[PDB]
Amino acid sequence: GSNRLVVDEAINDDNSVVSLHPATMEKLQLFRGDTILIKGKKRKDTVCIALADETCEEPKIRMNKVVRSNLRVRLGDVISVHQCPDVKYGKRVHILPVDDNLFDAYLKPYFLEAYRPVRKGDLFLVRRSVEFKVIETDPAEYCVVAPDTEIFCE
Repeated sequence: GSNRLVVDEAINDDNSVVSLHPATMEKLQLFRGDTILIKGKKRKDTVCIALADETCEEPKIRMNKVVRSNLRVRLGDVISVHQCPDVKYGKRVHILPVDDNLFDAYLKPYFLEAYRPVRKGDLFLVRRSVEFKVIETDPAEYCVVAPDTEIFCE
């Protein structure tokens, strides 16, 4: 059908997850847990994991604040989504602590077996809680974090 969706508040705060009514999912030929590149404003864009959600309105998409900012979109704006099958797991992900191993007393937990999707330039949070700017990825665009991925930053 249409690939444009009206932004809405998320109940789940996982910075890697957006939610879509299950009709919307199937109209876009998405499966639970797939990876979609959602296009935002100022030509920003991110990769997320798509969960189905009966509480989400069809012409909408539930996404948390960390995503919103990464897409620079307010509650009530209009994103577009895309199938992103070309993604593979990662090798070198560089993560600069924005606010300025104890580095990995926050970061290793957040990525442990989580298999989270990363895009060059994202900002994200880990619960005290810290923000992190992925300033380097191995495919230079987007990559997932397998248990053999290198988080070679403080």
